[PDB]
Amino acid sequence: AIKVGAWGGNGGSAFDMGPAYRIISVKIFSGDVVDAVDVTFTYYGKTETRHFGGSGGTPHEIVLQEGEYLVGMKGEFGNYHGVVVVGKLGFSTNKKSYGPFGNTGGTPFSLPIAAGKISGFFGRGGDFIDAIGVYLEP
Amino acid sequence: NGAIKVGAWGGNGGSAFDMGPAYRIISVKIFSGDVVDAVDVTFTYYGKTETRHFGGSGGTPHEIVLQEGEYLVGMKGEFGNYHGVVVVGKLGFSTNKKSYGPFGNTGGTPFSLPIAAGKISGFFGRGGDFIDAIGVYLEP
Ligand SMILES: [Zn+2]
Repeated sequence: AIKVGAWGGNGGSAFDMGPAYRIISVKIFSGDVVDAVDVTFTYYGKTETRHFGGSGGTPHEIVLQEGEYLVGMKGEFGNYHGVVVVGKLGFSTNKKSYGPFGNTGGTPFSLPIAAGKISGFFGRGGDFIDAIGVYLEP
Repeated sequence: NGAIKVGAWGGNGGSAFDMGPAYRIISVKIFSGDVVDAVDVTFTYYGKTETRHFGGSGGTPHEIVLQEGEYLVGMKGEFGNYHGVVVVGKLGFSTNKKSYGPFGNTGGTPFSLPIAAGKISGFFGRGGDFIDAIGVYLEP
């Protein structure tokens, strides 16, 4: 299985949501900085939820359809009052293109998947979403 | 043909190239000056061992020799406007042993691909006078 990343800092303890059969929705909580993310997905028969990061920020739901896939991830990670975190996080599907969300510029990164799909998340979480990473599969 | 391709980072100018996946990247040669001109990639395809010639002519050659059991596990660089043309201006690779580059002297909007689990098995992207964009095939 393929993992790229993670982009960001080192704060907090790690997470590894593992590959899903299909991502159903990603909800991104952001303010100044990207606080957190919610991923709902099917998993070997079971509809399953995980939350990544801390509380608060305004949420924005990315809802994935039948044909709709996570095909790209762009964001900027910077240093926010003493802590290196995801300042802006954005996603794109084969149908639309979301965000990015968050108001703290920094060192950017883009991950455009020309062939394949994002199907997982592994990273590090704190009071804000410290660093995010992706499981890739075709 | 269950391929994972991520990229390409850079411009939109210039003709496309795609070396597919390989069985074994043998050696990569980056041609660079101010910018990244080019990349020569030698690899074993199926039976035979070709080398493909992507990018331009100029700059100095840079030869990343690979040992048996050394894999490309990371690519980073920057891309920017260089004489009215957006090309990759920096580029750097890192294997499970050593970490090569960066080559080229021009800076711009940066990119990074740290591979936590997996490896680089072939390039795609766009060429011309310099390399405008470079992409990459992934496999575990
Ligand atoms: Zn050549």
